[PDB]
Formats: sequence, structure tokens, C-alpha cells
Amino acid sequence: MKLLLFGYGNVGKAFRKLLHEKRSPELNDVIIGGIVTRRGIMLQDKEDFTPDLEGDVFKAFEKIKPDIIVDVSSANYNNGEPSLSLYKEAIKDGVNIITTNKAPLALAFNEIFSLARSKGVKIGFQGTVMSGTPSINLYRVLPGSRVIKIRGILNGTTNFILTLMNKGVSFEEALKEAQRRGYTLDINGFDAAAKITILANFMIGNSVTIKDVKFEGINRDLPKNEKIKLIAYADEKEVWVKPLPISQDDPLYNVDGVENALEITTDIQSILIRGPGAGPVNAAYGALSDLILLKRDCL
Amino acid sequence: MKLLLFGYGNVGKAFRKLLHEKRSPELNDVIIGGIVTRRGIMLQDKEDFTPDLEGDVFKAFEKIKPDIIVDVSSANYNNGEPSLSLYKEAIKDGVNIITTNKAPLALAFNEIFSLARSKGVKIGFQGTVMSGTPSINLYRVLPGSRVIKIRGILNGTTNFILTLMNKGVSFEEALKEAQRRGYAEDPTLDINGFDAAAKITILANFMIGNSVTIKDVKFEGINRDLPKIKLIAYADEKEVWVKPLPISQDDPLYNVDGVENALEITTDIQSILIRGPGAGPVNAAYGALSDLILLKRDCL
Repeated sequence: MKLLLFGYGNVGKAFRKLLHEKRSPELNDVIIGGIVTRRGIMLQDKEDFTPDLEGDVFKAFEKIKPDIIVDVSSANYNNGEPSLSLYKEAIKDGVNIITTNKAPLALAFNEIFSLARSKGVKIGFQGTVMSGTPSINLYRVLPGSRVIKIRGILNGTTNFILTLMNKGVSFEEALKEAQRRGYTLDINGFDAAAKITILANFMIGNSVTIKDVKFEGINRDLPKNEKIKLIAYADEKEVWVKPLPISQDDPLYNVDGVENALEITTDIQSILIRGPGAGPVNAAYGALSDLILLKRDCL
Repeated sequence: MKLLLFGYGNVGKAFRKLLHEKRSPELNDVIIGGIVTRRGIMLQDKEDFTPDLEGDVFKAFEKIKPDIIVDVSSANYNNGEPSLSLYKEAIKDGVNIITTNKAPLALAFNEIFSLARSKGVKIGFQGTVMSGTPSINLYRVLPGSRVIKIRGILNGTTNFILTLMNKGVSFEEALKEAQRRGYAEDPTLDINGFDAAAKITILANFMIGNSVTIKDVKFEGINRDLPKIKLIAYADEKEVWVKPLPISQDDPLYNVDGVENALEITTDIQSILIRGPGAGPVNAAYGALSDLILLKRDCL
């Protein structure tokens, strides 16, 4: 089974490493046939990217004819391209998709998944929400139950800053430190909004796009002497993201640092899952998990 | 596909109800060919149980020839019978098994699963641990990562009592309240840690892999000599135990209160925790229904 890996920053490199650690006999037959970035097309599997050809993901797709596309490229929220048209072409050609790239899903969920459903093509997208902590994939093992609402912390950067602020640290100092660690556009709540959009689509069955979500982020001026979290919320009627003061009896109170959490409420039960929501290995692991599930015929 | 439903107490009745709610198209062709209880064998799927024949689960099995056995019968921790023999006979007949009955798995996991793997038979057992809250099935979507250790709160009754004790209630008063809400009866058997030990045994077997039986678990319960304390069930490659321990405010198990259950799974890559409600007939039946759907998807 031949993969085309689209994107190769830290997540793409971590994925490649996971793949070479031979973690499941389900992946024995899996190779990376090509890697494409801004800088061109490498038609080999190497730790370091050196282009072999000039050209874009469409040229690479035609040349390689992969069985699976793994998209770990940067989210383009303006219009989702080129990943959006890439997924459509992959689906048309019977090529399964594994992705950590939120934009196409947050902009065009119903169109993409309807098209995939019709063609029997599979999409793994665990990596788009809460990295390697089952979220999408948790819902896969909650069959025959209707999700009524979801509430969570879905962004590592802002959780990390809000956690430090609660320890007496300044916004500015906290922001600095988040960046130093590998975490305007970073704190305005948008990332969480895209994530709740995807969850709302998948779990609630509410066909919404990032345009339907009321969100706002964090800043220097938030209330002092209160533990604040950036809460993402969706039910059958509304989808929003906003910073709220949280009380000690709230399950989300001690979800700190880059930890993320999702409270899923169904007809049968309310559950909560929590785990890291940032870190390239974690993101790469969400994609690896999808790849193994795909090989098991379980997406 | 034809099910044989072994047990028709609250879990079985809930299961039959969930099946009839048209919850997934995967269950379109699934019918219950028969229900068996202590009162005999009903060869029909009706809400109200009325036996058509006298006889035990083995007679029903031979008569119906089910594709799947769904075991929601009461756990017999003395020796796991008759469920243990039933599973072996089913496995050897190529009949898949969905179970909420902990006993055979707590006593003879490696024997049962080795046999199933040798025969290519599938076993759904999500319902045995944290009922409807993915636990077993959570691990099914955490592939390619070795589980190093697991820790959890696996028993609602003791957690409820300890939750009250942390808020300043005496052990005696907390137990009374537990008894008032029917969580404990002699409450001796409800608070001795055995239920948690059974569950952690199953989880250790499945997630960590080393053959362990309930006999290998060092477990103790709660009592009036405890001073935020939680009854922690723990397993790694070396050991499996249950004991009351103090938990820090930063610990993800800290607010797992009331009758809630939770499980923390630690791998090389990461630690994750899931929390849910822990016990109830509908919840347990939903664990079995989830297993059935995954079986129909061919994902067990």
C-alpha cells in the first residue's frame, strides 16, 4: 500500500518516524512513495526533505498513484485549497484519505463525506481534533447512540496560557513561553472553532461550517483571580467557543497545560475523555491510528 | 444473524429493548432466536419472558444454533460456570460471543481468548468493564502503542462512599447513604474491592497482555479507618492491585466522584483518561450493543 504524504513539517516527520518503528503488523506492506511540500516533490522516503521534482500535490498524485493520501499540510481556512479539491479527486479515484488538516472539513464537511459515502472511500480524520486522544475515533466506538451535546477544551496553546495565567503569570509571559515550546491568529479562538465545527458535523449530524460558529479568544484583560478555560460547545441548536470562568466542581477545572478534553453526552450516558491536544508526535499518532484502523477495515 | 440471549434480568431486558429501537442499520438482519433464563427457554423474541421449553443454556444452544451468544447472565465467581463451558463450546462451533458477565474472563481470560484466536472467533466484552463507557473498546482505537500501565476507579459504590468522606461525612454515615440509595446491601461484599479487582484483571489481560486471574490480584476495600481518597485499581507488566490511596488535585481521577468510573491508559506516546457513569442495566446492555455493532462491522 503506497502513501503520498502531503506536508512535511514536524507532524509529517513524526508520522514518518512512527511508520518506521513498525508498530503494527497491519502496516507491514505500507510505504511512503512520495512526499510533497511547498518546495516540491520528493519521490522517496527520507528523513530530510530534498525535492526531486518541481510541482504541486496534483502532479505528485498523478505521478505516484498512491492508495492513500496522508494530509498533514497547513490548514488554509480561506478556501481549503488545494486539500479540498485534492480530497474530491482522491475520492473520485477511490483513494482513501487520512488527514490532520482541518480546513477542508471545517468548510465543506457534508460535501466531502457525502461524496466519500457514495464512493465507499474512507476518511480518517482523528488527527484533526485532540491529536492522538480518541475523539473522532471515540465516536466510532459509540455506535447506535445519538449525541445531544459536546463541550470541551480543544486548543493546547490557549489552555497552556490560561493555565499559566492562573498561576500568577502574565498573558505576555505565558504567550512567550507557549511559543518557546512549539505552540494574533494563535489565540483568537479560531482553532477551537474549527474543531468544534468538525465534531458538531460528525457527532451531532448538524451540517455547519466555521461561518456558523460564534467564537472569541483570550487576551491580557481577562478576569483575574478566576481559573478561565476556552470552552467549545455544540448541541442541536448552537455551536460556540468562548472563555469562561470554571469552578472546582467542573470536570474541566483541572484540564491544564496542553491537555485537552471532550465531554460527550448521549441518550445513554455522559462521558469525558482527556489527553494531550498538542505535540507533533501526538498529532502524527492520531494519523497513524487512522492508518491502522483503515488497514483493519474499521473506518 | 441469530442471537441466543443468555439471561433476561435487567441487563437482558435493556438489551432486547435497545435492539428493537433500530439504533443502527448494522443490526437490520439481527434477530434473537431465543432467550434462556433459570425458568427455561423462550424460542421467540418477546418483551415478556414465557418459557416454551424446560432446560438449560446448552439445550437452547443446541436447539437454536445461534450465530452469536449474548451472555448477560449473573457472574458466578466461584468457577465461571456455566458461562465458561458455554464459551468454549461456542468457540469450538465458530459462534461469536458478546458478554457482560465478568466471571469467566476474570478467571480464565487467557484460556478463553487463546482458544478464540486459534479458531478465528470474535469476543465482545466491553460490557464487563465500565459498562457502556468505552474501555475495552477504547483500547481498540489506540492501536500501535504498547500499554505500560493502567489505573482507574472501577467501582461505583466505594467511589460514592469515598466521595462523601472527602466532603466531611463519616464512613458510617456515608455507608448508610450508600445503603439508602441501594448501592450496598452486610455491605461487606460491596465494599471489599472485589468488583474493582475483577475488572482490572480483565483490563490487564487485554491491554497489558500478561495472563492474570482474579487470584493474582492483591486487593483491599474501604472501611472506617480511612482518614481525598480513591479506591485505585492498577495494573502494569509486573503487578495488578486494588487499594485506597490519596489523590492530588492535579490528578485526572480527582473529580471522578459519585458512582462514576474512570480509566487512565498510559503508553509510550501518551496518557489518556476516560470517565463515565459506571453501572446500570441500560449502560451494560449498551456495552453489549456496541460490541454487537462492532462485530457486524467486522471490527472485533
